Amino acid sequence: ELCCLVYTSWQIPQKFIVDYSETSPQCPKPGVILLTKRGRQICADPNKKWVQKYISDLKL
Amino acid sequence: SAQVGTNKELCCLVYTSWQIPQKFIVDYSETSPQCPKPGVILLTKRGRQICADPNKKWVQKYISDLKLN
Repeated sequence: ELCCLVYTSWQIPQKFIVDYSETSPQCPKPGVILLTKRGRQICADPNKKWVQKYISDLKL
Repeated sequence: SAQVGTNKELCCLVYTSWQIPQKFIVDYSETSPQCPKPGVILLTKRGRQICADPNKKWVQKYISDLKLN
């Protein structure tokens, strides 16, 4: 059910991101949800290199 | 609004089940064109949201009464 419609243009500083979630493949759009230290859940574009770079390291 | 850019924040997934008393609504806003179903977000004075179906007569009436004054 949970999906992204608008992606953030804010390249959230990596150390302000505590985790991320991927959205269902049934969503019309692909999306990852970034969770910030302030507890916001912010949709971001997985086709964006900066988002991909954060995910690659956030896994470590 | 913990959520930013998601359907749950930009769409009406479930309308109010009942007609709201008119005194509560002072404004409204549109939902995303990407939403699977129609919806308008009605706004209370406290800045709080109630999702509603634009196809309802009372919804159109409420909005019209606000705009025409």
